[PDB]
Amino acid sequence: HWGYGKHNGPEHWHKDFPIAKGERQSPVDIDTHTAKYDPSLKPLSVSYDQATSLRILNNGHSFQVTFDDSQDKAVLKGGPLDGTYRLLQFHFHWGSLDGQGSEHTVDKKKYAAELHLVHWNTKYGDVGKAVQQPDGLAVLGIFLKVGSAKPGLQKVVDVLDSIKTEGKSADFTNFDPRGLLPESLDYWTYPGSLTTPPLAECVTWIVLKEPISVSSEQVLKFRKLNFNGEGEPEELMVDNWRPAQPLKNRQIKASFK
Ligand SMILES: C[C@]12CCc3c(ccc4cc(OS(N)(=O)=O)ccc34)[C@H]1CC[C@@H]2OS(N)(=O)=O
Ligand SMILES: [Zn+2]
Repeated sequence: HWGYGKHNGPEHWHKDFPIAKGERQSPVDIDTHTAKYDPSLKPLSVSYDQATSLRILNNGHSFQVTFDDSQDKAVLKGGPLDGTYRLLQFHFHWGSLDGQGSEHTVDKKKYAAELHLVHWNTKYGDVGKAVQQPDGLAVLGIFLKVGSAKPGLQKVVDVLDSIKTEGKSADFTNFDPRGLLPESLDYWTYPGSLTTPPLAECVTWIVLKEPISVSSEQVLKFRKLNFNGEGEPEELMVDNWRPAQPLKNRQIKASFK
């Protein structure tokens, strides 16, 4: 199956998932000089005070923290969105070196990692239905640069030892995702897709302008995770990012001048 290697990586995905060559694939390069300021865009509304994290999991291509989405506890609204979107999970993409790792780029600049907070539109009732809809998901994308440590990230970093290999999971309660947000909520937005298979074109992307800083010691801990399952040959989980895709007939809008 698919992965990020030489023989099963992103350039191969179209063979099993033909939508990989589709009209609204993600990620994309954000050209800051051709993005259009849109004054009709609302501020983002992020209501994460009641979030309930459940588990942390190595799924073989990333690690993810899952949330209880059986009620409107942690929701995203406003911005370009109509309706209420519930937080399902967050995960990261990162590189083998500090100069790469993000999926989106800004004027071709790559960041060391990218945080994705995945939300789904409650009018479709469950996330499985939402992924079949052009406005089913909203993913909030946050860039990571290497510099000062991010204290709100350390609890994630400290548990990664216990989910080193594919399929391992651990309890991960009482994590507050508000500790991961930058100071500003200025954003770009464009209609896009999931960046791993099934690559469905169901995502409103909201990409924040302001990156968060994390320390070299925090990101090095990401790079010690494993693609393989326990007892298999050891392949470090690095460079789990899809390269930028053609923008085609799409405009990127900015919430800020
Ligand atoms: C498990 C699923 C398929 C994949 C998937 C899902 C959710 C969020 C995802 C985020 C991803 O990453 S990203 N960079 O934000 O786009 C990549 C894949 C994602 C669910 C949605 C229901 C599918 O399950 S299913 N087909 O109904 O059985
Ligand atoms: Zn992602």
